[PDB]
Amino acid sequence: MNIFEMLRIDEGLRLKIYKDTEGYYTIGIGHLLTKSPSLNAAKSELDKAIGRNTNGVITKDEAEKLFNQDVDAAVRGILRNAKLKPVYDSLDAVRRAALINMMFQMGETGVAGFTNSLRMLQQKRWDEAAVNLAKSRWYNQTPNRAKRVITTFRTGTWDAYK
Ligand SMILES: [Cl-]
Ligand SMILES: [Cl-]
Repeated sequence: MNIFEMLRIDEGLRLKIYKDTEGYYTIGIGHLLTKSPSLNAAKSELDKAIGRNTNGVITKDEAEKLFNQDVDAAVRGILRNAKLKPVYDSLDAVRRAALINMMFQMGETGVAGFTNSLRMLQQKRWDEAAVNLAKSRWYNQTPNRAKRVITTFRTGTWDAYK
């Protein structure tokens, strides 16, 4: 197991524009297009991303390509952040993947608000962090996924993905 397989499981794969759990236009493997309620705006963003007139539909290869870029950007987003980097650096390889998944799902900003849980993760207080992470809109809104990530932080293994 790895980051890619992990998120592929969490986000699925769709080749046609769709609305995510928050109702935003997305495509591929959790690739957010826009927070705009406009579909045309979504189509436009999609075409811009792909480099062609897609008409709201892409190929598997294209999805994969967005996905690789998005994973890469997430990691970089972490590394570029002064508050995130240190956390990320203190962790083992499995736990890091947990951190990248949250980052992918929620962006720098969302991740930002877990300051307290982050401190705990940094101190290696596993069970406490798991408890703190659970006290969040994030857990209340996407419980099954949240549970998978949380277990991952808690145990340092991939058991929730097996
Ligand atoms: Cl893009
Ligand atoms: Cl969920």
